Formats: sequence, structure tokens, C-alpha cells
Amino acid sequence: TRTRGYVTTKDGIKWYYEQEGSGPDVVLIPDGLGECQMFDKPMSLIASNGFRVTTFDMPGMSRSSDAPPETYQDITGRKLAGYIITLLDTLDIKIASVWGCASGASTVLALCSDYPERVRNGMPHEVPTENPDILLHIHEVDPATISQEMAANSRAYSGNVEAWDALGPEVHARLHDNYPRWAYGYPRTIPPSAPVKTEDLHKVPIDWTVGASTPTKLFFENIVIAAREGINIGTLPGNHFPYVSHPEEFAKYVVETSRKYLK
Amino acid sequence: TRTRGYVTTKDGIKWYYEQEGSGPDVVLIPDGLGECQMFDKPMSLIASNGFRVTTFDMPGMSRSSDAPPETYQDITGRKLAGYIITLLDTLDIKIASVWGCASGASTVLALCSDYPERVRNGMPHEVPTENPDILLHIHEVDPATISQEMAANSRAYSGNVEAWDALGPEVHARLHDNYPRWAYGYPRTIPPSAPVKTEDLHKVPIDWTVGASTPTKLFFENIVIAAREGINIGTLPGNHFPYVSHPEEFAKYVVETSRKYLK
Ligand SMILES: C[C@H]1CCCC(=O)CCC/C=C/c2cc(O)cc(O)c2C(=O)O1
Ligand SMILES: C[C@H]1CCCC(=O)CCC/C=C/c2cc(O)cc(O)c2C(=O)O1
Repeated sequence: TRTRGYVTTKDGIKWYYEQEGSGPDVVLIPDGLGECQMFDKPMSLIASNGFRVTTFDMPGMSRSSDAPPETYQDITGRKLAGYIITLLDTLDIKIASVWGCASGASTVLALCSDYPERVRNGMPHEVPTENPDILLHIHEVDPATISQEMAANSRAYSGNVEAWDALGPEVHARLHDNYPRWAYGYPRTIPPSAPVKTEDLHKVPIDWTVGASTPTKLFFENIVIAAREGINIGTLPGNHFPYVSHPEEFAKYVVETSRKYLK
Repeated sequence: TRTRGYVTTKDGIKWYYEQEGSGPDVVLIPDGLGECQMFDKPMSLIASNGFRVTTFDMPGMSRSSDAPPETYQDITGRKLAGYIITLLDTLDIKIASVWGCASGASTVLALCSDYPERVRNGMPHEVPTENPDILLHIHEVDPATISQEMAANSRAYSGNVEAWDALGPEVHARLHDNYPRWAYGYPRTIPPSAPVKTEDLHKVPIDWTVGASTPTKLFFENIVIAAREGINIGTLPGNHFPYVSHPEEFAKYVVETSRKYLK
């Protein structure tokens, strides 16, 4: 029993969102591809443990594509956080345990830094601080090329190609269109704006993760930052999409981690 | 010119060792396989930069096989350090910049902890603190099976299969015999004895590394420990054998790092 619906916020974004369960709030912010169907399985699992779980397609992406161009251009964690806060307000969510990978992780940190009152606890996964070589010129090519290149890269970082493929043609068709939009608005601006400064990290509890199979160099700096700052740091099975590759393990982490901070 | 030969120390180890160059000492400790031909290329490079480089096959391994059984059983970093110290004494090496991967890294740390007076600076790479699942039962199967599995594992962790293969038939034939001996004496005892406590890490300069391409989880703890302790930590290209996969880059690292500490 999950709500699937739409809401147009004051910033003009026509959001597609989902919600399941009752209890303390948990918010699942997608990665840069902004496709919330990736959370379908773990959403129910988390919800079944006594939480109200909310997810949504990101601005300009997938079902939330009816949004103003600025909401998906020159993107930063802080920009996204603003939009999300507006969304939470309309959804009547006061405080939540928040998860997010990549740009979603950047968003989580922005939320913890600038909107601590709304965050129980934050769960960032693979915060981009330095892009790998595959993305260096992605914004410079045409859409068709972007979709071809990015569909491959994503599959390669999937952590489980079988599960990835298993998302289905509808999802993959949505992703096809998301790729160029993500490329033009995310990779150049997300990393330099990473909210990983000292003052961004200590207002609320944070449990940070990197993929177990992810090549060490990719998110190496996340590890060092966390360790030096005294922030809980660890790994999760898979790579960049633990929610897709390892839904069960992912759900257990969210539940167990969020549960620690409940009163 | 490169010198190659044997020396029998007072602990009964008939060591196979090589040296090249003149200047401050650099010691290259092998990984668990104990095969020093792996350093051949970088050794020349390092030596050409004004250092006297020394390397050797490890006790019981390859050409250093004529050694007491005790020297290749229940191995720990401290145990290896003792043997190395005896060797350095015989070779009249008073102080050196020391490199080591895996069990070699454990040895480096042991040297930094217990024999700081002989270490100018330590360069540990991928210190085992927790074995991956592939090693869980390695000590329990037939020698042929060990050799087969470890040959595969090693190639998989090589960071460059072509360069790995290109070590040559002589080297691989030696490795084949080393695998079972390594299995019985190293993986069970090396990790628990890792000299990674606070008390082991501050006596002499340390520059710690992990492979860029190595799956994050494998040596994740190395990074956290180093960061927590205020020790220089970074990556090197490749995986578990940077000296084989990326000899130029490896040589550069050793030279630059060691040069920081000369006076
Ligand atoms: C698209 C997704 C998987 C895309 C597959 C892929 O190329 C993974 C590279 C790891 C970096 C991702 C990333 C980098 C940025 O600068 C900005 C981002 O929004 C992302 C990001 O969202 O990762
Ligand atoms: C044999 C070498 C290349 C062996 C290739 C391999 O399986 C790499 C797994 C990473 C672990 C290495 C390791 C673990 C130990 O407990 C003791 C060790 O001596 C090693 C070690 O020396 O790694």
C-alpha cells in the first residue's frame, strides 16, 4: 500500500513522489539519475520495519520531468536541498532520517549542514569530490552519445548487472532520457560544491558509506575526510547503487542506522 | 651494476638477495609470495636516482628456500622484522627507507615500531588486517589446489595481467611452489598481528598506500587507521603489486617519498 502521486511545489517543479508506511520518517534521495523506481524493493522492506518512507524522482528527471530548467542546471547539493526542503514542507514531513548516493549524498550533507532541524540523521553514500576520467567530457557531447556512454557507465557501476537490467525497459527508457540532462547539469558543478567542510559535518549524526567493490581511488577522499572528522564511516556491499544491487542489505542498513537515533 | 647472490645469516637462512646503486639505502621487501624478481624493473629506476637498493626472496620462498622451517611458519610482521634486521646487520645497512606490501607492509610497521633506529621512513602498502573470503580456507586444501587458486587470485589482484604474465616462466614456476608454503604460514597469523596500534605508528615517518583499483573494502581499514593517526595516506596505481603493474610510477613514489627525509 504505497501512495504514488504528484505535487507541484512553489518553485514550479511538478514532482512525482511515493510514500509507504507509518512511523518515523525516512527519505530516500536518489542518485544523479533521479529515478526513484530504483528504491521500489527496499522501500517496502524499510517501511515494514515501522517507518514512513518517502521517495521521489528528482527535478527534471523521469516522472518529475515537468520542472523549470534551472532546477536541473548548475546543480549543487545545496540547490537540491532547497528543493527537497520545499517538498518536505508540502508533504508534511518535519524531520527525517535521510539517505542519498552521489549527488543525493551531496544533498544529504547540505541538509545536515544548512537544515539540521529537519534531519534526524544523515546517510551519505559516495559523495562526489573528484570525478573519474570517464566523466571529464560527458557534457561536451550530444544526447545520443551521452545516453550510450552513460548507460554503459551506469551499468558498469551497478554492482550487479543482472539486477540493473532487471529494473526493466520502462525504467531504462526513463533513464535514457535522463542521461543527457544529468550530464549537462550535474558533473561540472556537483563536486566543487561538495559540503564536506568541517562546519558542514557536525550538526547532526552522520553515518557515511562507500561501496565495498568500488575502486578505492574513486571515493578515497570521503574516507579520509570522515576519519579525520570523527564521522562514522564504512562500506556497503556493491558499488554505486546498493539499493539496486543489494536491496536487502541496503534496507537493513537504513533501518539499523536510523533506529539508533530514535528516541 | 646489479649484484645477485646468496648470504647465510646466523639464523640459518640462506638468503637470495640483490643490490644496485650507491647512496642512501632503500629496502624493498616483497609481499607474501616472497619473490624479489618482481622488483627488477623498479629497482633499476630507483637505483639510478642515487640510492643503494636492496631486495631479496623471503625466507623459505623462491631462491631463499634453504631456510629453517621455523622461518616460514606462524609468520607475523614482527617475526619477519627480526629476520630482516639480522640480514641488514650482515649487509651493513644501518638505516633505510623501507617498502613493503601485504606481509611486507606488516614487516615495515614492525620495523617502525620495534626497530625505529633502522628506519629512515616506512612505506607500507596494503597491510592485511582482515582477510577477504577467498583466503578463508586456503590453508585447508591440497597443494595443487592452493597453487591453482592462489595463482588465479594473484593474477586477479595484479593490477595488470600482461605485466603479471610477463614476469616470466621462471618466476611463475617459483611462485607455484611458494603458494602452499605461503598458505600454511601467512594468512592465519599475519592479520591478527598487524602492528597498527597507536604505539606502533609514531616513531618514524610513515607514508602509507593502497591500490587505486583495489576494491575499497579490502584495505578500507588501512585508510581509516592512517587518517585517524595523522599519517600520510594515498593511493598508487594498480592494485596489490604496483611494482609489477606500474614500475615507473612505483619507482617515482619510492624516490620522491624517500627524498623528503634525507638531510
Ligand atoms: C549518475 C550516478 C551514476 C553514473 C555512473 C557513473 O559514471 C558513476 C561515476 C561516479 C560518480 C558520479 C557522479 C558524479 C558527479 O560529479 C555528479 C553526480 O551526480 C554523480 C552521480 O549522481 O552518480
Ligand atoms: C601473497 C600476497 C599476494 C596474494 C593475492 C591475494 O589473494 C590478495 C588478497 C589480499 C591479501 C593478502 C595477504 C593476506 C594475508 O593474511 C597475509 C599475506 O601475506 C597476504 C599477502 O602477502 O598478499
